[PDB]
Amino acid sequence: SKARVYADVNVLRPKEYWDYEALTVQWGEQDDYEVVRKVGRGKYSEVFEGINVNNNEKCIIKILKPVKKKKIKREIKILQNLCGGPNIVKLLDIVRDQHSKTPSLIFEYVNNTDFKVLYPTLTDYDIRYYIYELLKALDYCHSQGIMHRDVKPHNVMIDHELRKLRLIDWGLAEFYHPGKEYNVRVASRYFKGPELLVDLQDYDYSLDMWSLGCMFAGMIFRKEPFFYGHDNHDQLVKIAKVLGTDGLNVYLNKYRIELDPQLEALVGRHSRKPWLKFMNADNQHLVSPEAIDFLDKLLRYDHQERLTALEAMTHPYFQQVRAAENS
Ligand SMILES: Cc1c(Br)c(=O)oc2c(Br)c(O)ccc12
Repeated sequence: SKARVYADVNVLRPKEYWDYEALTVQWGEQDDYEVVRKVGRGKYSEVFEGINVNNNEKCIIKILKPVKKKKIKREIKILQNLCGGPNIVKLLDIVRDQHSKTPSLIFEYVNNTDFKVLYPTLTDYDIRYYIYELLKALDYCHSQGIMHRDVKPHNVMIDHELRKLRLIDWGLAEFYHPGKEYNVRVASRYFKGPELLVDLQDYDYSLDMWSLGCMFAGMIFRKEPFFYGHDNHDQLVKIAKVLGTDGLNVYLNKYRIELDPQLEALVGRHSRKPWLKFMNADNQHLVSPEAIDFLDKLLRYDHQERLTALEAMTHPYFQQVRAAENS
């Protein structure tokens, strides 16, 4: 398998672009930036509202937990590579604590609203608008030879008052190289593509489009997460109970994949559940044929069959957003 688009980006670029292991960090000044308040945390970092003491402007201070030097250079290089692109979070500085050498990544400040509280309030149009803003970031990063690999609401910072959106946490992101076999232990379970769940390792940018599809299904159906598996085998089963097993079988044989016996038995055999079966009185106001058509074209087992971020942006679902822009 190769990517259908942007496959040669890294081939054509100087090795310095994608050789993140050869990065030597230029450390800035740790006391330029003071923690004001914690705003988030995860397996790999803690994140604070901060202040730049020089100019008294807000910032975001992402303090990294102990991890391999490689994974740190990866995220930095990716961030520097994408700095300036549409709706991609801006890395302003990199610093460390002299004594312990714990890295902090310093970012533009974004004033997020938790999605679990924000998304209920989003109107039909809002959803079109923000998903389009997120597609800008994705087309940009793919165009630059990079896969996010962890698209999910938690990694999409939205300032609803200013209607500004940023794609955050490039910690799992990777450079796309034709043919390369990647670690499938990426993304977060509910947003993992079937490729990851069936150990197809030569995946690409398309992985992020599945993830996007999962996020989008959750928003329009008000069912978050959309695919709610308890473990990775169950994640595939939950998908197969919606997309049906035939599509799965076509897919497995195309890429010559054999499901280990236990998974194959868990998945079973299921007919397809049409997207309209998810509409109800909680979500009706957000379900439209254009939404469903767009969704349908994202959630495909075959990653080669999914819309590219470029393609998705032109889907008629987004036409008012696009027209609003072109004026
Ligand atoms: C702006 C921002 C926020 Br707000 C956050 O909670 O996490 C972030 C992470 Br994790 C990043 O990696 C970059 C920016 C942010």
